[PDB]
Amino acid sequence: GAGPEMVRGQVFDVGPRYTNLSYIGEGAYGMVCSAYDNVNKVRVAIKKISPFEHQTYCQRTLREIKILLRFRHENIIGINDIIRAPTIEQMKDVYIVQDLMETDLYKLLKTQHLSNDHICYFLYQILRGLKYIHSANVLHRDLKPSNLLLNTTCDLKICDFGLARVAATRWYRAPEIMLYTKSIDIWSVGCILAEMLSNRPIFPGKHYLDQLNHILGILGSPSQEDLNCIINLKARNYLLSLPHKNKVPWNRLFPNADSKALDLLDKMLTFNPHKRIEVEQALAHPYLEQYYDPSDEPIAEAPFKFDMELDDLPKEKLKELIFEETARFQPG
Ligand SMILES: Fc1cccc(-c2cnoc2-c2c[nH]c3ncc(-c4ccncc4)cc23)c1F
Repeated sequence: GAGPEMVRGQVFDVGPRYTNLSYIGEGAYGMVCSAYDNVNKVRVAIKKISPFEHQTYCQRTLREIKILLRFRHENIIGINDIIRAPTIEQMKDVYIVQDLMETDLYKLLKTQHLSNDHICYFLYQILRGLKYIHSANVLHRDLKPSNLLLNTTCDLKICDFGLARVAATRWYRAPEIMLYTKSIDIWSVGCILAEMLSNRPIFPGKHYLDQLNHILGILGSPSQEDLNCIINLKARNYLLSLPHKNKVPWNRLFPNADSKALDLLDKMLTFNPHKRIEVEQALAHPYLEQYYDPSDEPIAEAPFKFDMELDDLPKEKLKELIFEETARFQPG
């Protein structure tokens, strides 16, 4: 008996099945480690989640588990296993086990220059994965390079469905969020495409006002139609108080980019969410012609829906629902 496993002064109780732990990353209420699975004889990714002190954290944990266990797609991360305590009174943490990928798009863009063919293939896989998510009437709401996992052969998977809802990181947030619909994910994909083209975030604001200023600095001052929606009074009056800003052509920001990539980028980074390109039209765009294949782009059989009103349930009821949902991965 070795006792419970530990990583950087905190318990990571995944043994005896998962051993030889190595720290990967950390979040506000969760740590990610790689581990050796002695059953499948392969290294896996394990996320420790400690959400029971807050109702919102419990909601996100339950939403992610239910969505990922239901979803089955090549470009979406699956859940292989879930570890938690034998009794609800002892359950203070939840460990989700997933495939261990090589890296993420955040790390790849920090150290590698991407060829147009690699940008095209990654964009294709993101939209193919998004086509499946959106067909299930689910919004990811937090697409960004760190949520895009890559294997050695350049295959891509979308992860982190904690903020997903039935129909976030500031730099990839759609202007209407700051001013939610399926179109908010297309914006985020637009921001990721622009980042793949230059290895730099296109709208790197320090705060929400600086974010809007970064967006207007490239798209130009918004029109009357762009602003007239169910917009926040302060945000509207602020945008109206700003001096005129000229639109910066895409070929001026990305002078060495493929003209087809910039035409698609234009349609994804449209201020008005109603005029923004939808996932099926984006896949069919001439930029993705080499990879577009509607015969091999699966969709969800039916739209996703939660049986209960998760927002209204007390954290103690959500703790019970998490215990019940994770019971199928327990022995017996
Ligand atoms: F729910 C889970 C369960 C296990 C891990 C995660 C998670 C959260 N953020 O990335 C991951 C990863 C899942 N599989 C992975 N494989 C590799 C990497 C990784 C990232 C950066 N450098 C190297 C490896 C991350 C993950 C997760 F969301």
